[PDB]
Amino acid sequence: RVVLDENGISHRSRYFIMLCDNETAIAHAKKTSIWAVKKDSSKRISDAYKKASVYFIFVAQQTYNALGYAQVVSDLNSTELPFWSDSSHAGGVRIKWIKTCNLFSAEISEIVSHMDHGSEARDGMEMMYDEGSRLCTLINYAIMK
Repeated sequence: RVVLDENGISHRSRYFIMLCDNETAIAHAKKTSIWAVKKDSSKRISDAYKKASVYFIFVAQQTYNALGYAQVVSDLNSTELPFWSDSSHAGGVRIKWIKTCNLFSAEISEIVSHMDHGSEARDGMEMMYDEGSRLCTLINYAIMK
């Protein structure tokens, strides 16, 4: 159906988690459709942009609240960083919001708790295709209730 690589990652659709820890960054992302990418995870995300459709799934760090998801629609850019970015960031990306929300789902939370091969998710991790598609479905289902 969807053909995966040896990592359980899709060739076409690739999903990274963004663990957000202040309301001011996420609110600004939601108005201006920009996000900043950590140097830590920047090489892998930038290479994913060049080969596949890339998606960021936004979750609150303290609570694991679903904040939404978006498609990344521009490559890494050091000049176009949002105001909240410190030196932990490589550059900005333009995004295209698909869903925005602010809510807690236990199913969503469970996936985020186990995302790092059974451990809690690390900011800017790539996840498996199955986790990505499941999280996007759960957000949609949660919003429509």
